Amino acid sequence: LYFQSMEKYENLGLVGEGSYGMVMKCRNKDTGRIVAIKKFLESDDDKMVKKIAMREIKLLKQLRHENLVNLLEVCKKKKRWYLVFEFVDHTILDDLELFPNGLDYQVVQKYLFQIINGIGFCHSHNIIHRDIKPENILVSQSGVVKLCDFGFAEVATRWYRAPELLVGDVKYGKAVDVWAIGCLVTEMFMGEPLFPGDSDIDQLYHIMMCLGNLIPRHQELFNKNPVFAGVRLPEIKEREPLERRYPKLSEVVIDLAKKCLHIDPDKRPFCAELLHHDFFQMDGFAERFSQELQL
Ligand SMILES: Nc1nc(Nc2ccc(S(N)(=O)=O)cc2)nn1C(=S)Nc1c(F)cccc1F
Repeated sequence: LYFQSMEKYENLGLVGEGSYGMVMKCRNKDTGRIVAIKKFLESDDDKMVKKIAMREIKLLKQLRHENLVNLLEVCKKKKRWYLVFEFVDHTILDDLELFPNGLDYQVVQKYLFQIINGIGFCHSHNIIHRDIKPENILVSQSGVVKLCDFGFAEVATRWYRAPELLVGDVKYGKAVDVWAIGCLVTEMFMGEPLFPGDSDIDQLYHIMMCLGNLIPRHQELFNKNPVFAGVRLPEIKEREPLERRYPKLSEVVIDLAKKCLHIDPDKRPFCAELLHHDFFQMDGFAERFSQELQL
Protein backbone atom coordinates (compact mmCIF):
# COMPACT_ATOMS: atom_id res chain seq x y z
CA LEU A 1 0.00 0.00 0.00
CA TYR A 2 2.16 2.83 -1.35
CA PHE A 3 0.65 6.15 -0.38
CA GLN A 4 0.82 8.88 -3.01
CA SER A 5 0.88 12.64 -2.42
CA MET A 6 -2.17 14.92 -2.42
CA GLU A 7 0.05 17.87 -3.54
CA LYS A 8 -0.44 17.15 -7.25
CA TYR A 9 -4.19 17.68 -7.04
CA GLU A 10 -6.08 20.95 -7.42
CA ASN A 11 -9.70 21.46 -6.36
CA LEU A 12 -12.19 22.23 -9.09
CA GLY A 13 -15.47 21.80 -7.14
CA LEU A 14 -17.42 19.35 -5.08
CA VAL A 15 -18.77 16.41 -6.98
CA GLY A 16 -22.55 17.09 -7.22
CA GLU A 17 -22.33 20.61 -5.72
CA GLY A 18 -22.87 19.31 -2.16
CA SER A 19 -25.34 16.55 -2.80
CA TYR A 20 -22.58 13.99 -2.04
CA GLY A 21 -20.90 15.81 0.82
CA MET A 22 -17.12 16.40 0.86
CA VAL A 23 -16.15 14.55 -2.34
CA MET A 24 -13.70 16.77 -4.16
CA LYS A 25 -13.43 16.98 -7.95
CA CYS A 26 -9.76 17.55 -8.62
CA ARG A 27 -7.34 17.89 -11.52
CA ASN A 28 -3.97 16.14 -11.50
CA LYS A 29 -1.49 18.98 -12.16
CA ASP A 30 0.93 16.61 -13.90
CA THR A 31 -1.37 14.69 -16.29
CA GLY A 32 -4.47 16.89 -16.48
CA ARG A 33 -6.72 13.97 -15.65
CA ILE A 34 -9.75 14.45 -13.43
CA VAL A 35 -10.43 12.50 -10.21
CA ALA A 36 -12.93 12.24 -7.34
CA ILE A 37 -11.32 12.28 -3.87
CA LYS A 38 -13.08 11.19 -0.64
CA LYS A 39 -11.68 10.91 2.89
CA PHE A 40 -11.48 7.28 3.93
CA LEU A 41 -9.69 7.12 7.31
CA GLU A 42 -9.57 9.91 9.95
CA SER A 43 -6.52 8.58 11.77
CA ASP A 44 -4.07 5.74 11.17
CA ASP A 45 -3.09 5.89 14.89
CA ASP A 46 -6.16 3.74 15.56
CA LYS A 47 -4.64 0.32 14.69
CA MET A 48 -8.07 -1.39 14.89
CA VAL A 49 -9.83 0.67 12.16
CA LYS A 50 -6.52 0.92 10.24
CA LYS A 51 -6.51 -2.86 9.71
CA ILE A 52 -10.18 -2.72 8.55
CA ALA A 53 -9.42 0.15 6.14
CA MET A 54 -6.45 -1.72 4.65
CA ARG A 55 -8.68 -4.82 4.21
CA GLU A 56 -11.17 -2.71 2.27
CA ILE A 57 -8.47 -1.11 0.11
CA LYS A 58 -7.16 -4.57 -0.77
CA LEU A 59 -10.65 -5.58 -1.86
CA LEU A 60 -11.01 -2.40 -3.99
CA LYS A 61 -7.71 -3.09 -5.72
CA GLN A 62 -8.82 -6.62 -6.67
CA LEU A 63 -12.43 -5.89 -7.61
CA ARG A 64 -11.78 -4.59 -11.13
CA HIS A 65 -14.47 -4.59 -13.81
CA GLU A 66 -15.55 -2.41 -16.76
CA ASN A 67 -18.73 -1.46 -14.85
CA LEU A 68 -17.05 -0.48 -11.60
CA VAL A 69 -15.49 2.85 -10.77
CA ASN A 70 -11.71 2.67 -10.91
CA LEU A 71 -9.70 3.21 -7.71
CA LEU A 72 -6.52 4.96 -8.85
CA GLU A 73 -4.57 5.52 -5.62
CA VAL A 74 -4.59 5.99 -1.91
CA CYS A 75 -3.14 9.20 -0.54
CA LYS A 76 -2.03 10.11 2.95
CA LYS A 77 -1.96 13.65 4.27
CA LYS A 78 -0.80 13.84 7.88
CA LYS A 79 -2.72 10.95 9.55
CA ARG A 80 -5.71 10.86 7.15
CA TRP A 81 -6.15 8.58 4.17
CA TYR A 82 -7.98 9.52 1.04
CA LEU A 83 -9.19 7.38 -1.86
CA VAL A 84 -8.77 8.76 -5.39
CA PHE A 85 -11.12 7.45 -8.06
CA GLU A 86 -11.30 8.13 -11.82
CA PHE A 87 -13.83 10.90 -12.36
CA VAL A 88 -16.78 9.76 -14.47
CA ASP A 89 -18.47 12.46 -16.47
CA HIS A 90 -22.17 12.10 -15.41
CA THR A 91 -24.86 10.02 -13.73
CA ILE A 92 -28.16 8.59 -14.92
CA LEU A 93 -29.85 11.52 -13.14
CA ASP A 94 -28.22 13.84 -15.68
CA ASP A 95 -29.96 11.89 -18.49
CA LEU A 96 -33.22 12.17 -16.63
CA GLU A 97 -32.78 15.96 -16.20
CA LEU A 98 -32.65 16.29 -20.01
CA PHE A 99 -35.53 13.81 -20.42
CA PRO A 100 -37.74 14.24 -17.37
CA ASN A 101 -40.52 12.03 -18.72
CA GLY A 102 -38.26 9.05 -19.34
CA LEU A 103 -35.41 7.78 -21.41
CA ASP A 104 -35.27 6.11 -24.81
CA TYR A 105 -36.10 2.36 -24.76
CA GLN A 106 -32.72 1.34 -26.14
CA VAL A 107 -30.87 3.72 -23.75
CA VAL A 108 -32.68 1.92 -20.87
CA GLN A 109 -31.71 -1.45 -22.31
CA LYS A 110 -28.06 -0.41 -22.53
CA TYR A 111 -27.92 1.07 -19.03
CA LEU A 112 -29.76 -1.82 -17.30
CA PHE A 113 -27.62 -4.39 -19.19
CA GLN A 114 -24.46 -2.78 -17.81
CA ILE A 115 -25.82 -2.28 -14.29
CA ILE A 116 -26.71 -6.01 -14.27
CA ASN A 117 -23.26 -6.96 -15.58
CA GLY A 118 -21.56 -4.90 -12.88
CA ILE A 119 -23.71 -6.16 -10.00
CA GLY A 120 -23.49 -9.73 -11.36
CA PHE A 121 -19.67 -9.54 -11.26
CA CYS A 122 -19.83 -8.33 -7.61
CA HIS A 123 -22.28 -11.09 -6.71
CA SER A 124 -19.97 -13.67 -8.30
CA HIS A 125 -17.43 -12.59 -5.66
CA ASN A 126 -19.97 -12.53 -2.80
CA ILE A 127 -20.07 -8.71 -2.77
CA ILE A 128 -23.50 -7.03 -2.27
CA HIS A 129 -23.82 -3.33 -3.11
CA ARG A 130 -26.76 -2.78 -0.69
CA ASP A 131 -27.20 0.90 -1.59
CA ILE A 132 -27.93 1.10 -5.32
CA LYS A 133 -29.59 4.34 -6.39
CA PRO A 134 -29.54 6.64 -9.42
CA GLU A 135 -26.99 8.97 -7.83
CA ASN A 136 -24.40 6.17 -7.72
CA ILE A 137 -24.98 4.93 -11.27
CA LEU A 138 -22.28 6.89 -13.07
CA VAL A 139 -22.06 7.10 -16.90
CA SER A 140 -18.87 7.88 -18.85
CA GLN A 141 -18.55 10.18 -21.89
CA SER A 142 -18.86 7.02 -24.04
CA GLY A 143 -21.96 5.66 -22.24
CA VAL A 144 -20.25 3.06 -20.05
CA VAL A 145 -21.95 2.61 -16.65
CA LYS A 146 -19.63 2.75 -13.60
CA LEU A 147 -21.05 1.64 -10.24
CA CYS A 148 -19.79 3.08 -7.01
CA ASP A 149 -20.31 3.66 -3.28
CA PHE A 150 -20.71 0.00 -2.30
CA GLY A 151 -22.08 -0.60 1.24
CA PHE A 152 -18.60 -1.71 2.44
CA ALA A 153 -16.57 1.56 2.04
CA GLU A 154 -30.24 9.38 8.57
CA VAL A 155 -32.03 11.32 5.83
CA ALA A 156 -30.57 8.66 3.45
CA THR A 157 -33.00 7.78 0.68
CA ARG A 158 -35.06 4.63 1.30
CA TRP A 159 -36.62 4.58 -2.14
CA TYR A 160 -34.67 1.61 -3.49
CA ARG A 161 -34.60 -0.49 -0.29
CA ALA A 162 -36.15 -3.93 -0.31
CA PRO A 163 -38.72 -4.93 2.38
CA GLU A 164 -36.17 -7.07 4.20
CA LEU A 165 -33.92 -4.02 4.73
CA LEU A 166 -36.84 -1.87 5.88
CA VAL A 167 -37.88 -4.34 8.63
CA GLY A 168 -34.20 -4.96 9.70
CA ASP A 169 -34.00 -8.61 8.65
CA VAL A 170 -30.40 -9.82 9.30
CA LYS A 171 -30.96 -12.55 6.71
CA TYR A 172 -30.84 -10.15 3.74
CA GLY A 173 -28.63 -10.99 0.83
CA LYS A 174 -27.95 -10.50 -2.87
CA ALA A 175 -31.69 -10.19 -3.52
CA VAL A 176 -31.66 -6.63 -2.09
CA ASP A 177 -29.69 -5.50 -5.15
CA VAL A 178 -32.16 -7.20 -7.57
CA TRP A 179 -35.01 -5.31 -5.82
CA ALA A 180 -33.18 -1.99 -6.32
CA ILE A 181 -32.59 -2.84 -9.97
CA GLY A 182 -36.36 -3.42 -10.33
CA CYS A 183 -37.01 0.05 -8.93
CA LEU A 184 -34.75 1.51 -11.60
CA VAL A 185 -36.68 -0.03 -14.52
CA THR A 186 -39.85 2.05 -14.20
CA GLU A 187 -37.94 5.14 -13.04
CA MET A 188 -35.73 5.20 -16.15
CA PHE A 189 -38.82 4.69 -18.37
CA MET A 190 -41.22 7.01 -16.60
CA GLY A 191 -38.98 9.72 -15.11
CA GLU A 192 -40.20 9.41 -11.54
CA PRO A 193 -39.34 7.18 -8.56
CA LEU A 194 -41.42 4.05 -8.09
CA PHE A 195 -41.68 4.17 -4.26
CA PRO A 196 -40.65 7.57 -2.90
CA GLY A 197 -41.11 7.02 0.86
CA ASP A 198 -39.80 9.43 3.45
CA SER A 199 -39.23 6.94 6.31
CA ASP A 200 -39.05 3.16 6.82
CA ILE A 201 -42.77 2.97 7.58
CA ASP A 202 -43.77 5.30 4.72
CA GLN A 203 -41.58 3.32 2.34
CA LEU A 204 -43.31 0.10 3.36
CA TYR A 205 -46.69 1.70 2.80
CA HIS A 206 -45.70 2.74 -0.73
CA ILE A 207 -44.42 -0.75 -1.50
CA MET A 208 -47.46 -2.53 -0.09
CA MET A 209 -50.01 -0.31 -1.85
CA CYS A 210 -48.58 -1.64 -5.11
CA LEU A 211 -47.38 -5.13 -4.29
CA GLY A 212 -49.59 -6.41 -1.46
CA ASN A 213 -48.86 -7.90 1.93
CA LEU A 214 -45.30 -8.84 3.03
CA ILE A 215 -44.15 -12.41 3.57
CA PRO A 216 -44.96 -13.66 7.06
CA ARG A 217 -41.32 -13.45 8.26
CA HIS A 218 -41.14 -9.75 7.44
CA GLN A 219 -44.49 -8.84 8.99
CA GLU A 220 -43.35 -10.68 12.16
CA LEU A 221 -40.05 -8.75 12.24
CA PHE A 222 -42.02 -5.51 11.92
CA ASN A 223 -44.56 -6.46 14.59
CA LYS A 224 -41.88 -7.65 17.10
CA ASN A 225 -39.85 -4.40 16.82
CA PRO A 226 -40.38 -1.86 19.70
CA VAL A 227 -39.45 1.02 17.34
CA PHE A 228 -42.78 0.46 15.56
CA ALA A 229 -44.89 0.30 18.72
CA GLY A 230 -48.20 2.00 18.06
CA VAL A 231 -47.81 1.74 14.27
CA ARG A 232 -49.05 -0.96 11.89
CA LEU A 233 -48.44 -1.86 8.30
CA PRO A 234 -51.49 -1.83 6.11
CA GLU A 235 -53.75 -4.74 5.28
CA ILE A 236 -53.97 -4.67 1.50
CA LYS A 237 -57.17 -6.06 0.04
CA GLU A 238 -56.95 -4.00 -3.15
CA ARG A 239 -53.49 -3.22 -4.55
CA GLU A 240 -52.52 -0.90 -7.40
CA PRO A 241 -50.51 -3.12 -9.75
CA LEU A 242 -47.71 -1.73 -11.88
CA GLU A 243 -49.70 -2.08 -15.12
CA ARG A 244 -52.52 0.11 -13.70
CA ARG A 245 -50.11 2.75 -12.52
CA TYR A 246 -48.23 2.81 -15.88
CA PRO A 247 -50.75 1.62 -18.49
CA LYS A 248 -48.62 2.62 -21.48
CA LEU A 249 -45.52 0.59 -20.49
CA SER A 250 -45.12 -2.60 -22.48
CA GLU A 251 -45.91 -5.96 -20.94
CA VAL A 252 -42.27 -7.02 -21.39
CA VAL A 253 -40.99 -4.06 -19.32
CA ILE A 254 -43.67 -4.55 -16.63
CA ASP A 255 -42.78 -8.27 -16.44
CA LEU A 256 -39.09 -7.55 -15.89
CA ALA A 257 -39.88 -5.09 -13.11
CA LYS A 258 -42.41 -7.44 -11.47
CA LYS A 259 -39.85 -10.31 -11.38
CA CYS A 260 -37.26 -8.07 -9.68
CA LEU A 261 -39.79 -6.70 -7.22
CA HIS A 262 -41.07 -9.97 -5.83
CA ILE A 263 -42.14 -9.35 -2.27
CA ASP A 264 -40.41 -12.67 -1.30
CA PRO A 265 -36.59 -12.27 -1.67
CA ASP A 266 -36.29 -15.97 -2.36
CA LYS A 267 -38.47 -15.70 -5.43
CA ARG A 268 -36.53 -12.91 -7.14
CA PRO A 269 -34.17 -13.95 -9.96
CA PHE A 270 -30.43 -13.99 -9.58
CA CYS A 271 -28.92 -10.80 -10.98
CA ALA A 272 -27.25 -12.65 -13.85
CA GLU A 273 -30.55 -14.38 -14.75
CA LEU A 274 -32.03 -10.98 -15.57
CA LEU A 275 -30.07 -10.88 -18.84
CA HIS A 276 -32.06 -13.94 -20.01
CA HIS A 277 -35.28 -11.92 -19.95
CA ASP A 278 -37.16 -11.06 -23.17
CA PHE A 279 -36.44 -7.34 -22.49
CA PHE A 280 -32.82 -7.98 -23.31
CA GLN A 281 -33.11 -10.95 -25.66
CA MET A 282 -35.68 -9.57 -28.11
CA ASP A 283 -34.22 -8.85 -31.56
CA GLY A 284 -30.89 -10.12 -30.37
CA PHE A 285 -30.18 -6.89 -28.41
CA ALA A 286 -28.07 -8.76 -25.86
CA GLU A 287 -25.66 -10.59 -28.21
CA ARG A 288 -25.30 -7.52 -30.42
CA PHE A 289 -24.64 -5.22 -27.46
CA SER A 290 -22.21 -7.64 -25.82
CA GLN A 291 -20.13 -7.90 -29.01
CA GLU A 292 -20.24 -4.12 -29.30
CA LEU A 293 -18.82 -3.62 -25.77
CA GLN A 294 -15.85 -5.95 -26.50
CA LEU A 295 -15.06 -4.49 -29.95
N1 LIG B 1 -15.74 8.75 -9.47
C1 LIG B 1 -16.80 9.49 -9.59
N2 LIG B 1 -17.12 10.20 -10.67
C2 LIG B 1 -18.31 10.82 -10.37
N3 LIG B 1 -18.94 11.62 -11.27
C3 LIG B 1 -20.06 12.38 -11.18
C4 LIG B 1 -20.90 12.36 -10.04
C5 LIG B 1 -21.99 13.25 -9.98
C6 LIG B 1 -22.30 14.11 -10.97
S1 LIG B 1 -23.66 15.18 -10.86
N4 LIG B 1 -24.95 14.44 -11.48
O1 LIG B 1 -23.31 16.26 -11.67
O2 LIG B 1 -23.97 15.30 -9.47
C7 LIG B 1 -21.49 14.15 -12.13
C8 LIG B 1 -20.35 13.30 -12.22
N5 LIG B 1 -18.75 10.55 -9.13
N6 LIG B 1 -17.79 9.70 -8.60
C9 LIG B 1 -17.92 9.18 -7.32
S2 LIG B 1 -16.91 7.97 -6.81
N7 LIG B 1 -19.05 9.62 -6.77
C10 LIG B 1 -19.55 9.20 -5.54
C11 LIG B 1 -20.79 8.70 -5.44
F1 LIG B 1 -21.60 8.53 -6.54
C12 LIG B 1 -21.36 8.28 -4.23
C13 LIG B 1 -20.62 8.46 -3.08
C14 LIG B 1 -19.36 8.96 -3.14
C15 LIG B 1 -18.84 9.38 -4.41
F2 LIG B 1 -17.62 9.89 -4.44
